[PDB]
Amino acid sequence: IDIQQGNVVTQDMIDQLRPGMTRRQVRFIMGNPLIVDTFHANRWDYLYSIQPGGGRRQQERVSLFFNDSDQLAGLNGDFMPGVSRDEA
Amino acid sequence: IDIQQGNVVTQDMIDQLRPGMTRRQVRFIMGNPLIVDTFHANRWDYLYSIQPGGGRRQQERVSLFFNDSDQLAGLNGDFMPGVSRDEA
Repeated sequence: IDIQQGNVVTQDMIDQLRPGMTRRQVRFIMGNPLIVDTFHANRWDYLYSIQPGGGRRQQERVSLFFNDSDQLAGLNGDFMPGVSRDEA
Repeated sequence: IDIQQGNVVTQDMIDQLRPGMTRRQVRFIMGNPLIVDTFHANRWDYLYSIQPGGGRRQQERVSLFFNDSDQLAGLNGDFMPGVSRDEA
C-alpha cells in the first residue's frame, strides 16, 4: 500500500532514459513530472582530445550544462560507456 | 595539424567533473570554454522508488534537465555508480 495507483517511478524506468530524448519520450517512460520549472541555463562547449597528441582533426565535442544555481547539471558528448543512467 | 599550446582538453579533465560543480570549478579543471550559450531550460522533478514495495518515506529524488532543443541533457539524483563522467 502507501502509494497510490499510478505514481510509482522505478529505477528501471530511470535506466531507460537516454540523452537526446524529447519531453514526450520521457513522459512515456517516466509518467507526468511531479514538479516542472523553467529558468535561464548556460551551456559550455569544448573540443577535447582522446589519446593526447592526435591532432586537430581527431578532436571530439563535449557540452556542459549549468542549472539555475549555476551548478553543473549535464554532460553532452560521445563517451559510450554503455549508458545506464546519465549521472548525478 | 598540431594543436596550439594551452587549450588541450583531455579525457582525464572530463573525468574529474562532478555534478554540482560551479562554473569556477569547471573553469579550473577544463580551462576557458570554447563557446558559451544561454537559453531557457526546463527541469522535471520526480520521486522514485529504489525497490518494489518501498513506501512513501523510502522514495528518493531525481531531476531531469532539458536543453534548448527540448532534449534530455542532464540528470540529477543519487545513484553513486562511482561517477567517472556524466553520461552522454
